[PDB]
Amino acid sequence: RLSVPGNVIGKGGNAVVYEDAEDATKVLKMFTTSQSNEEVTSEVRCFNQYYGAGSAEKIYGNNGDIIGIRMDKINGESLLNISSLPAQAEHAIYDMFDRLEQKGILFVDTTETNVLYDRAKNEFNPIDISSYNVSWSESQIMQSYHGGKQDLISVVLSKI
Ligand SMILES: Nc1ncnc2c1ncn2[C@@H]1O[C@H](COP(=O)(O)OP(=O)(O)NP(=O)(O)O)[C@@H](O)[C@H]1O
Ligand SMILES: [Mg+2]
Ligand SMILES: [Mg+2]
Ligand SMILES: [Mg+2]
Repeated sequence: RLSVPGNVIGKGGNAVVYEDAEDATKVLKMFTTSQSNEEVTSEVRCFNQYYGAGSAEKIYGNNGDIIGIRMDKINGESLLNISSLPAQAEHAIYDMFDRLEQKGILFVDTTETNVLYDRAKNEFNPIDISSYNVSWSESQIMQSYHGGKQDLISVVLSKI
């Protein structure tokens, strides 16, 4: 088939992520479990909203089914593996939420495996981005968003 995999970077319960062997700035997130079209579309849309146009695009099979996402390789080390951070990292995690929120994103999955720390730049970058939205009452979303944001901040601050 068309997309060419490099090394496996990692995986989760939804996908295996390969380097794109044809573009060193990209990764191929290939779904191992069924995703709804809306799920994938929002994931891609959010990644582009935060990282800019052309940051993410869907990968299709020859039958027109969504089978994955080709997206920017995000720089940095997983917070899951970090056991020490500089005092400046506190300002870095704050800045990340500020940036998301300024793009209209209320980051849902605020787990330590979903952000990377770029130590040279002192930047945290989110990997998989989805947003709370009204379709969840407003008051419930705010509580749930608050909880996640403060949890992730706690993870960071405790390494300082
Ligand atoms: N755009 C990216 N750039 C660099 N690494 C990535 C990128 N996307 C995913 N990864 C890596 O691939 C691993 C797995 O990604 P992913 O499929 O999103 O599973 P997960 O979110 O960590 N676990 P799960 O909650 O079960 O889906 C991550 O831990 C990252 O290391
Ligand atoms: Mg078809
Ligand atoms: Mg740990
Ligand atoms: Mg993920």
